[PDB]
Amino acid sequence: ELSERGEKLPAAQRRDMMWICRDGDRAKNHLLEANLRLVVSLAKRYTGRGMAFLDLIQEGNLGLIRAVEKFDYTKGYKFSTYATWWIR
DNA sequence: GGTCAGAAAATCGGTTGTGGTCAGCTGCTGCCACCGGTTAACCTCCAATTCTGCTGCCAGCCT
Repeated sequence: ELSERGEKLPAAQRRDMMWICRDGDRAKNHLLEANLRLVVSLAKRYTGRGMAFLDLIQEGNLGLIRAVEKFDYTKGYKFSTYATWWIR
């Protein structure tokens, strides 16, 4: 929203701004790769009726991505209790 | 002890007249079918035989 209409060159400030932008996505990817086992453990109980196993796991992956989008830390709860709703 | 206007038939066709009649939407109004988002104690790794060709493998003369 700033570079849409305004141009500035602080070199160190722009470098650390891009550093924040990169490492936020690094953090998000690390969180998803941490909770993949939760996704698999939830999806292992729906097998045998209708769909395959890995389709269920990838749908749980989409639900986990949405839960990471919707997560809030100010209420102060364990992440798995919030993410189980979106995965299911 | 014969010719000419009128009357009386269907006949082909235009008027017409209204009497419904059916649909063609047209709101419209309620409703109902369908799609999307959301839920905050915790609990984080699966259910037989026959034949031909190919590749992987190990000793072993040769340099």
